[PDB]
Amino acid sequence: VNVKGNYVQVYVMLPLDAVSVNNRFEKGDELRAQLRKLVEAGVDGVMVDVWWGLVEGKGPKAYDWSAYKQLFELVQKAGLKLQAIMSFHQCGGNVGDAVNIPIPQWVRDVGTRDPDIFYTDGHGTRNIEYLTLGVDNQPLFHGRSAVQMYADYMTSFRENMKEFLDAGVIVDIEVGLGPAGEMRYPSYPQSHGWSFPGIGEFICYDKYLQADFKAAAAAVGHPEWEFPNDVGQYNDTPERTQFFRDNGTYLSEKGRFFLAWYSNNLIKHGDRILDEANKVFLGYKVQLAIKISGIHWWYKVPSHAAELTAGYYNLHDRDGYRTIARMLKRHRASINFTCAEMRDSEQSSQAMSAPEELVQQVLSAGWREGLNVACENALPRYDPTAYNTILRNARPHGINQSGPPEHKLFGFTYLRLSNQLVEGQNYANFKTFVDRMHANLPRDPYVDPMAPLPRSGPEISIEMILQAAQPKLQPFPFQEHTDLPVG
Ligand SMILES: OC[C@H]1NC[C@H](O)[C@@H](O)[C@@H]1O[C@H]1O[C@H](CO)[C@@H](O)[C@H](O)[C@H]1O
Repeated sequence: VNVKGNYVQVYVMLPLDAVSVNNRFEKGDELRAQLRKLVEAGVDGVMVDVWWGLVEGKGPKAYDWSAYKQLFELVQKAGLKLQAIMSFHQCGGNVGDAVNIPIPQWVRDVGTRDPDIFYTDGHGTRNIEYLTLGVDNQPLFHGRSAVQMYADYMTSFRENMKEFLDAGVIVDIEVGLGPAGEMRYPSYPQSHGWSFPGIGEFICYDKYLQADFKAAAAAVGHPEWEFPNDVGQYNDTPERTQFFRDNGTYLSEKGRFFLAWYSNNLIKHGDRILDEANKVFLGYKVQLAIKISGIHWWYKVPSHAAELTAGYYNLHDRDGYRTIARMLKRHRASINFTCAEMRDSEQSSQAMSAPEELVQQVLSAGWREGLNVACENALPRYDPTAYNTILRNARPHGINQSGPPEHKLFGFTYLRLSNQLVEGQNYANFKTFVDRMHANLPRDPYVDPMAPLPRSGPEISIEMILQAAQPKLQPFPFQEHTDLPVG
């Protein structure tokens, strides 16, 4: 009997403005006090947004790392590990978001003469939270492309934070690839005309993506093809549209081409930025991760409409997450997925929502491609049931008494630290959750050591990535309930 191989690391997300909207570290005493409560609970580490808009706010290459170094020093002195998100996106900007941190003003200024640097919907609405993947390789930003700006930021981060890396404080680099840091399109703009559980919209109308589609359509002998026009609008349901309805045009040749194109572009966006990240962090003992958004609504209907509009080309017979996983493989990148706290019975009937099955599909895809998989909770939860659902997903086959289980999450990150979390009943529930994730063992500061990051393997074509889509395989079997609940 040795249950050590069952331990799952638990990280906690810091507050969104751990660093102030003015790029100052102003909450040091309050955070130290909260971190003491996390250390008392046995937490392995914390996660924090490293906001592009704060650090490179002045101008190109004018990186101001002062506040972040203060924060990282505080985390180190607390004996906690650190997952750093390269947050190339806007924080907040919805009603009524308390914390609002845009991308750098000088980047946005380029959009005054070139508004097509932003993902754009079919109404022409520009989303200012992130730069279109369409401009990844366009030298529009005082001579740099978007990918070059991302690479340069990560390089400056590595150089400035080298002591924290070498000391084993920073153990994970999560590469932001879209809105909210997630590798997706902004298909569900909650403050600009989407409400849950709308199907969302395709956000591929920027002129760069239009030109790319035109070139792609021409290469297969269909210069006449255009984006689907029978797709309805953000707050529709699938049967409101000819495209997404059961037996709809999403199944057609044109529909398939478009959906492959839209989803492949996200895959290529991830691959090219991860290649850069891998070069930056080469030889450091860190995990590189991407975040996949949890689009659980409409998972139960044939079109998987909300997944499709977010950029996940996922159907009953097409595994739209295992393609992503296959692209990650060469980089030795991990999947960070959400919804690990949700039960299907917690969702409204009308949303046709299947978070449990979606989690199961994404985890199984990752594991079949040999990846490390970690999770977050999607929504704030403080109750034993939410923790017991996380536990189930953390060890789907339960505990192995003599050695490592067959499948397990590499890590779990809790959203998010606040004063509410670390007091009263919420805290008692959380501490017990951490014990159970650790298989009732104490915190192991040596757990899950990372080898020096090797260089990405050979680039593989999109055709090679897409061999992972079919045949769609059944997920690995998950226990209905955890064998090590909180109580
Ligand atoms: O962690 C990414 C996102 N996961 C799904 C949740 O429902 C989102 O709230 C979450 O995004 C939020 O937190 C991250 C991490 O701090 C931040 O980068 C996003 O901007 C924020 O919206």
